[PDB]
Amino acid sequence: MKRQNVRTLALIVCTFTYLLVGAAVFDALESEPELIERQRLELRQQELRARYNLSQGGYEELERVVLRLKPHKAGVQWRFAGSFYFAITVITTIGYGHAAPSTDGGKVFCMFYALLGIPLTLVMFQSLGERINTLVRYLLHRAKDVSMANMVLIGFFSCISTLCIGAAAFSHYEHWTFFQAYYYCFITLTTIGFGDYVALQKDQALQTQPQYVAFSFVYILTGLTVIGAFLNLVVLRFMTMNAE
Amino acid sequence: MKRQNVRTLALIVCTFTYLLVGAAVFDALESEPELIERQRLELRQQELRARYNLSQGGYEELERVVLRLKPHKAGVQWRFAGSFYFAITVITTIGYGHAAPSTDGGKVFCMFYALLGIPLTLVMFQSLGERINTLVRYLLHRAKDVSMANMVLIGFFSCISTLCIGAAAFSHYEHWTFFQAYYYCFITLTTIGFGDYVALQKDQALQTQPQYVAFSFVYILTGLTVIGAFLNLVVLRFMTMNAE
Ligand SMILES: CC(C)CCC[C@@H](C)[C@H]1CC[C@H]2[C@@H]3CC=C4C[C@@H](OC(=O)CCC(=O)O)CC[C@]4(C)[C@H]3CC[C@]12C
Ligand SMILES: CC(C)CCC[C@@H](C)[C@H]1CC[C@H]2[C@@H]3CC=C4C[C@@H](OC(=O)CCC(=O)O)CC[C@]4(C)[C@H]3CC[C@]12C
Ligand SMILES: CC(C)CCC[C@@H](C)[C@H]1CC[C@H]2[C@@H]3CC=C4C[C@@H](OC(=O)CCC(=O)O)CC[C@]4(C)[C@H]3CC[C@]12C
Ligand SMILES: CC(C)CCC[C@@H](C)[C@H]1CC[C@H]2[C@@H]3CC=C4C[C@@H](OC(=O)CCC(=O)O)CC[C@]4(C)[C@H]3CC[C@]12C
Ligand SMILES: [K+]
Ligand SMILES: [K+]
Ligand SMILES: [K+]
Repeated sequence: MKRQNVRTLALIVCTFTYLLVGAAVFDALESEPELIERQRLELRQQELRARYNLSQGGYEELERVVLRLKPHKAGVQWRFAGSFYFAITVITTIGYGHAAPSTDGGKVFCMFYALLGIPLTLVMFQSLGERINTLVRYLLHRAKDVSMANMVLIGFFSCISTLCIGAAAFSHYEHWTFFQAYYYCFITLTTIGFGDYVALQKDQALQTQPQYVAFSFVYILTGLTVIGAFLNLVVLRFMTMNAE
Repeated sequence: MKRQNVRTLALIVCTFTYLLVGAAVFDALESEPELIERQRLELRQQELRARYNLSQGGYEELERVVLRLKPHKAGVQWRFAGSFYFAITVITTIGYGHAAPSTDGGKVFCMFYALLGIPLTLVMFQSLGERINTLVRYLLHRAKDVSMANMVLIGFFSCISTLCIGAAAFSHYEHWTFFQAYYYCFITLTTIGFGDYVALQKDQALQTQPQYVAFSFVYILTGLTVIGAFLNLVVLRFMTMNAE
């Protein structure tokens, strides 16, 4: 049929238009502040290097050392709590990359672990999302017909709710501002996970605050379920339509 | 029906067993080398600090400067080529996070850009994956019936092929070893994207090698399509089954 091919080319051309707009806007927003801050740091580098009479080779070596110690500033991060947090970020595909396997054996196992883990996790969050959509239909009917205008509204406000209570929690535990914590929540639950903000890294929380570690694992696995129950409603309505 | 609830609880219990096994294996693999390397770097820190008679406060300030210059070692990364690469890593949800929005305005726009972009990209890769699955069915029939034992085999070897030719390309352009380039390919195309290995960062490639930038964008968007056409075959067979 022609319809599927027209829809495919409409989606490809739309996606490349969306990328060219995104690239233009991010460049217009960020490429000047980047140059300003780079000039400022290139100045402060020479200021401190002169202030401590540091040889260029010595600065190069100190840079290499600091850039290798950058992750170990988190304290120990490979331990059972932190290995569970890593496994979460692998199979959910968040992948912050603050912890990443250092040995070749850890890399090979990480590859097989993701290989079997990601399908299984997609099938879990699909099944559980469809269960909670059915529950929402049932309870909304008991409160009365039900229509997409109600289901999508309840899904949308359930997402906005889980973002707000995530930002409220993390801006209290991590002392980020509310906007920073809300950004971290959004970037985690879409599974983008840049890793510029990462929870559990301060104050040895991975071995010191089991209640907060538990909260963060439950929040990640719950918010991903609510987002999955929203994509299950709003996107799988359209994606499988080629099979029609 | 009971079946959907039994399947949901079987998937939840399976996922938590899979996490507890993953956490145990990663801890057993990595938590000793971490402590060894941390001891080695804590030694080398004091060695160089003494070798350059560096005050502890001066070391703290040099550490702060180096840790802020760490990304700007990539040269300019917010420019049109690098903003297109960023937009790719946002809407595909790879999110390496080597570039991440520095201003609050770039963060707000990044949030709305992901919000509209990720559904659209899932629907694109679904539609295009189902088209190439239909093409594989058609051509395999022309080469003759067709069965899942053939379709899944061809999908699997198409994935292994795109990983091998990705590793072969990147281990040549980036001078990573083959295993490192294969790891980077696998971690990109599953969209985990830790960001410990990232392409295009060396030698100002973003403004110096348009042919290699083009290759990398085409490889990312093609390999994601082939992986999408594989999940479309092997997982959407099972995920929607709750709707049965
Ligand atoms: C998560 C919330 C906040 C946003 C959700 C957005 C998506 C549900 C939208 C964004 C872009 C939309 C797509 C944009 C373009 C098209 C092509 C359109 O097909 C045609 O125009 C051709 C039809 C034919 O030839 O038969 C079908 C709907 C579809 C897939 C849309 C389906 C719904 C999408 C994925
Ligand atoms: C969503 C429903 C159906 C289940 C919810 C289960 C959670 C309440 C469980 C699942 C995994 C558990 C975690 C698994 C491992 C750990 C590590 C454990 O030890 C440490 O954090 C100290 C460091 C170390 O032990 O090496 C503390 C409890 C904690 C966070 C657990 C807290 C409770 C969690 C989050
Ligand atoms: C990408 C390649 C290399 C690996 C693909 C793996 C998946 C296709 C597998 C991994 C785990 C599997 C799931 C493991 C357990 C179950 C529960 C099973 O349901 C029951 O056991 C209960 C049935 C009922 O109560 O009716 C249905 C299949 C399912 C979803 C499986 C579907 C197929 C999955 C997702
Ligand atoms: C998959 C099929 C259907 C379409 C394939 C399209 C590609 C061949 C296009 C899409 C976007 C293009 C890129 C968009 C932007 C740029 C930046 C441009 O400029 C630079 O890299 C220099 C830096 C600067 O311009 O600021 C060089 C070409 C390049 C990599 C383009 C190369 C060709 C690309 C990858
Ligand atoms: K990611
Ligand atoms: K990352
Ligand atoms: K992802």
